[PDB]
Amino acid sequence: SEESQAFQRQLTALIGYDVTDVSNVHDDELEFTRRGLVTPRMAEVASRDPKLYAMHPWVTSKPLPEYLWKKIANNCIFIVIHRSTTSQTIKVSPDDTPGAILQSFFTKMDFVLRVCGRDEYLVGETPIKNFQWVRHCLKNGEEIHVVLDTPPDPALDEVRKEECDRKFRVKIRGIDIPVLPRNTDLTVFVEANIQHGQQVLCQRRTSPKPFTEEVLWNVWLEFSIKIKDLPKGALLNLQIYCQLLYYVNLLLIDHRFLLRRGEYVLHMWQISGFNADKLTSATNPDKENSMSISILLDNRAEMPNQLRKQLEAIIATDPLNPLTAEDKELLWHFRYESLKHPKAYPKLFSSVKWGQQEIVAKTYQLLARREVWDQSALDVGLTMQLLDCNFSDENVRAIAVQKLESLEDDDVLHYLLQLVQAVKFEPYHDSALARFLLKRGLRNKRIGHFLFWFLRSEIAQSRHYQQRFAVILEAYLRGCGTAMLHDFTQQVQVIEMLQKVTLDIKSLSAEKYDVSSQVISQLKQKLENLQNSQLPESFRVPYDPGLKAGALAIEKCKVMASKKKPLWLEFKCADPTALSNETIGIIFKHGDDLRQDMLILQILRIMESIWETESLDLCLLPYGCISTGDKIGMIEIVKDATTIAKIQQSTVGNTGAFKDEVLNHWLKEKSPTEEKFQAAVERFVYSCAGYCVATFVLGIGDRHNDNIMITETGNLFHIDFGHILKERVPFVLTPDFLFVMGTSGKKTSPHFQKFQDICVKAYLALRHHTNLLIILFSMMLMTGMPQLTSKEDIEYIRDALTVGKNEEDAKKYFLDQIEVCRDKGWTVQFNWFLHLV
Ligand SMILES: Cc1cc([C@@H](C)Nc2ccccc2C(=O)O)c2nc(N3CCOCC3)cc(=O)n2c1
Repeated sequence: SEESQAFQRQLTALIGYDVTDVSNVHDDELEFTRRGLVTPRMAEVASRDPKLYAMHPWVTSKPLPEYLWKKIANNCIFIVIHRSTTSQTIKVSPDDTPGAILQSFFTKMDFVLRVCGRDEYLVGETPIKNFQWVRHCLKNGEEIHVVLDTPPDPALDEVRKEECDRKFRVKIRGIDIPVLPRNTDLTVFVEANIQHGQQVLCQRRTSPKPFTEEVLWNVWLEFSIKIKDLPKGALLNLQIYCQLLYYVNLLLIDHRFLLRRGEYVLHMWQISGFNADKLTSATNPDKENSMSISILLDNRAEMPNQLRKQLEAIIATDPLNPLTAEDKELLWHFRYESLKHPKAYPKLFSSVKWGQQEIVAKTYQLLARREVWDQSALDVGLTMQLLDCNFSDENVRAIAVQKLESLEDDDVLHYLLQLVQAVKFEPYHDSALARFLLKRGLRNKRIGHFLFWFLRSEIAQSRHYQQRFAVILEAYLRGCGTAMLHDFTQQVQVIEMLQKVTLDIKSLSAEKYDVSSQVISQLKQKLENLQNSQLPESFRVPYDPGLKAGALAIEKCKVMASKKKPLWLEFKCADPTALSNETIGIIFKHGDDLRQDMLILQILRIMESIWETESLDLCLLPYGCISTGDKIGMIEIVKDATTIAKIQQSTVGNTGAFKDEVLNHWLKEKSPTEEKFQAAVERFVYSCAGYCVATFVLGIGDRHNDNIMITETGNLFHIDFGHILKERVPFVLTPDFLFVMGTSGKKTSPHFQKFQDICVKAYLALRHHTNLLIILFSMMLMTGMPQLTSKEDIEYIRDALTVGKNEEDAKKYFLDQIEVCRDKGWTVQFNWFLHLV
């Protein structure tokens, strides 16, 4: 139908890529997947409670922490219910369900409890203590304000219903580049590799022929591998060395479990400055400039003491610890003892010779047991381990996705970005994970909204992965409901408008520190033009979907004084039932790859949760950040917060003569009462402690004081992770923060002891989750950090988390790092001034 011809055009402008376009495919995988995702989509769309879906309640089954129980020592929670002008508080029990509170209001002289200023609803059979918004207010000191109004109409959420034994051979015909002049002429060869998860089964090279705009070889390359022994997921990697220049991959076994046959003219990817993009089945879509390759395909006793100890020692080691042939052969001979240990699964599966039909068959016999694994307690770090680059077998990856299914939505939101990025390591487009991300995305609207923006960030930036993600985004968009589709349409239109403004203002400026009347007057009218008839009355905040934003506070909107020129935007809340007059502030910044900030902030949310398990609150501010396109995106504005450099440049001014007192003076200056300075010193102890631990672990500690911020309420925090991703420091700890602690160079004050206590308590709390942190880090680098990728680049986390060593040797190592910051004082800080200024 014609209505389906415009619907698809809506999906295309939403996705930012055309899913129907067959100009850059050599097979029907993407279309077959588009057709294959209709089943799991409808298996959720036509399976979800329309009432709870429309209301999207945010709940958690996790225990309320020791610190959050300290806020309610009276066993009573106060909730303020509002209708119009009337507002009366209720003495509610922590275990009281929304319905129990609904009747406790009717009795105290059809409707649903909606949050004030937020598109959030406190509904469903859950106690009020087990709500994320309630736990937020209890952590910040806010009162739980709610509106009495009718439930959201599920009719708005309607979905538009749709619908042998011979050795492997490869003939390398030749290579053709239209234009090569950039470097001095040398020789060239092709390296055809048969791989199954970063592991080469065999390698065959061509003879070196001279580098020309067309190099013909016509050589048949016979491999050591037989056609029967080729595993599903086997990826023929074609490489070019002058020393690597061009890579390309072809899935020897296809999506229908068929060996690839025929003539293929593959457009290859170049190298600029191991890597997730290096594994792509997708060809280069820019056929005019790219190098192509022409190829042709026509084809029961138990263990002794010391061995059990040897095996147990192997399972013990961190994910990064490599395995010798001895270790691998050990794991394999004692398969069944290794199967009895779930922590051995990532190591046992790396001991499989996948280029052996017989060994794979034995591996599949082991997977049939699964009893130990299926009954084992879910380990996210072990589940993620089996979903990485080192695992290409579908049935191996399925057991990880099987173990994932148990997660509550809250934990799905916790690991979403890392799971979204893990799709990059999948051999085929349609996968158990891709189907899992889709199911969960349609079951809840919060996962849905964030799944949309995560897929979109990569679609409008990655040529290597735009096509596959696009197929998964369409699948979601084709079942999210008319309302969400309407919402994303607004959001995108607004982001597109505001990115236009950002670049225009970036162009209308020269690198130097200026802020000339011309740029300020232009910015004023630029926004004024879009305010009147371009941007709608209300758009949803992508980083915080609870919040709806209205009109711009033009008089509050600015542009940075320095080289990057990002816009500082401010918006009024679209909700007239809001608790305050607090604006919605956004930063739009071009130059820095905000995908790197996203990953660091998502790990920061993880660390916070890990700390919660050992009842620690490190006052971290993982502010919202979404990458929208190439070297551009949004940043959430943390209210009434200033850079550390600005607090130093106020009393002093553009000098390295950093006076330690200025910081505490600012804290007492911005405090209305003495109690408000006491709460500010408390917030500073945790916030400084958390960010010291968090940064050192992630090896992003040595930072310039301009890239560290602080609030009027004492909460200190790190910023701009994109630009960072000799004399050195492990992290940031200078005498200015130390003065607030109460130390005059050499002192062990009551607040610096508190910091020293917390820091080791937090570092060890993260050591109880070593294998998880190591995986998330290893994955973060492979999927988000191009320059930060090699064996030695990933191996940083081991030394930082002090792998192998005891709690005593760990306690020592971290406090020694605090001392490195104390020995240096301001030496690396002044060095920043020589490079920056
Ligand atoms: C490079 C740069 C710069 C800034 C800010 C501090 N600087 C500005 C950004 C935009 C407009 C004006 C300024 C200003 O320098 O006053 C900045 N602010 C961030 N925010 C984190 C959340 O709290 C609000 C701040 C985050 C970030 O990555 N930033 C990066």
